[PDB]
Amino acid sequence: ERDCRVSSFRVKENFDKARFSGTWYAMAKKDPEGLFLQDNIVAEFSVDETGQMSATAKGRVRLLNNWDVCADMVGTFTDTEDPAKFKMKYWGVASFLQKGNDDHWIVDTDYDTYAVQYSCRLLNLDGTCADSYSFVFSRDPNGLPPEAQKIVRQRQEELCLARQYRLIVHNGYC
Ligand SMILES: CCCCCCCCCCCCCCCC(=O)O
Ligand SMILES: [Cl-]
Repeated sequence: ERDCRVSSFRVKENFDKARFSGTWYAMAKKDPEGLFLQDNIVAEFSVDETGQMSATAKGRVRLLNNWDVCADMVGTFTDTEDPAKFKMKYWGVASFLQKGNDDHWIVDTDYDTYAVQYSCRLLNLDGTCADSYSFVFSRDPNGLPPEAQKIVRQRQEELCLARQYRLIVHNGYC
């Protein structure tokens, strides 16, 4: 019944870059193929005088054969016609860390409590996503309040992802 076409997904109306700035803690993540960020994931968003948004991120990533490593990542966002949909160019401070360019959608936020992020890296031929990821962020590293949690689960469902998230732990690893 429900529409899982990416073109159908609602995003944050009149998204406000300035209100979104600051520290966000990742509480949950839906992983893409070849996942990168594992846990202890903390993002820092900024915006400059030109209205350009950027971010940094810290997190554990496990390179294969079980090598752990606290990644330090950088992101810069190019605006689109939709104030909540961006193109994110990202890279690591270390050259060998993953780089690329993903869609970056702010699906919902209230700025001071919760945020839901979404990226489809590759579409199916029917408009659904073939390879997606999503972060749920909290301003409080101890988690969301119940009201926010309930809103977020709804958004997760609307993205057709609700069954596919895992919790992100924060234990000072970085
Ligand atoms: C959306 C994450 C926070 C955005 C902050 C950008 C900092 C670099 C972003 C790195 C993108 C790589 C994370 C997607 C890959 C993954 O986690 O599986
Ligand atoms: Cl579920």
